[PDB]
Amino acid sequence: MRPIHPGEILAEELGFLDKMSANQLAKHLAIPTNRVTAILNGARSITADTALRLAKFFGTTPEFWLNLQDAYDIKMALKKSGKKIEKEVTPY
Amino acid sequence: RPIHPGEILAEELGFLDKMSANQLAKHLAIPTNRVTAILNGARSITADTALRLAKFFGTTPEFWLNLQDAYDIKMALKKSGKKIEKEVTPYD
Amino acid sequence: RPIHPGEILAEELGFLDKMSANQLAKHLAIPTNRVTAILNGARSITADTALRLAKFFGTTPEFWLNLQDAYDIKMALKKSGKKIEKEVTPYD
Amino acid sequence: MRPIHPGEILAEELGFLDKMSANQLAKHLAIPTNRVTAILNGARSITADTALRLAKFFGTTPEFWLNLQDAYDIKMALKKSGKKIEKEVTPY
Repeated sequence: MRPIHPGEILAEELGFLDKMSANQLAKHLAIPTNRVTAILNGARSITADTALRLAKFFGTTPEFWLNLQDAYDIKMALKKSGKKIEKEVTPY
Repeated sequence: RPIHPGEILAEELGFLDKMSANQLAKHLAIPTNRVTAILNGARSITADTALRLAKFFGTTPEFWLNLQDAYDIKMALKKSGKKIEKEVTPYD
Repeated sequence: RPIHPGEILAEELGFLDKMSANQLAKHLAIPTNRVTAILNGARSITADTALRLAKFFGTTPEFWLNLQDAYDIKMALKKSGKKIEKEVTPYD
Repeated sequence: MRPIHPGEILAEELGFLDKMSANQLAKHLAIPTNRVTAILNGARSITADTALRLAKFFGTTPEFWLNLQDAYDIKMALKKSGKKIEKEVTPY
């Protein structure tokens, strides 16, 4: 399957919560609206700090959010270098 | 206890006829400086690195990224844990 | 720094929807008491356990036994390191 | 390949070193002759303490000797429970 940026999933969640805006979330998380918008647009990653804030707000684990980022990063890395890694890296 | 993934990598390397960072860097096809930085816990493991470690050590890429996440979370908690607990309003 | 393999196992478990020792014990088909002891660093990982972890986590069994060995070596050095250095004559 | 008990390899090494006896090695390592004999006969395992002593005497790493034990343990575990583990353990 295609890479799913965490911002995609975050957007879906916001929508379910009475169509919560980027500004609303930013205030709830106490972070710049720019940071939320960037994540929603897939222009920035979820850091550990953001994961902790999201976890506290949504009542999830921070691991959940970082694993979403990992999944996306892995798929992006596979698209960019997957084949080259198969040819380069010695299977021990 | 915050364990950097580089610490685990170092332990595993010790069982491969005491493999050096330079030798591992060759197997993974990445700069020696990147491997050394990771071993010293001065640099994080990216998805690209995780994929190469997975191929080399016969693991999943998630196994390594998970260790990085766990470390990142503990460092973030140490730095901003109390701040986040105070600033963030649980949606509930 | 002596890292018990149970510490690494615990970190990895945190990313599987916060899996409990009992749940993992079911997946590995071993007693919960054995998993708990390992997590608490009160019991060593045997080859049998290493094989089940390898299957479950998608790693090699050596990956886990290596971590156990590294821990065992450091504990042995702490306990008898100076004694061994004094008592043992290098063949050379 | 069949399981190779470390004692088998130890025996071969002793033979090369002017047909060194169990007693001779035991004195060199400062351990009971019984312990050496038991290892040679495949009746006892190489512990971390023994690995450290062997490493100092033969000029190897302790990891080398423990990895020999691991290899043997894994193959023995596969013979005893390999099939059952394949049927029991959930591949995650």
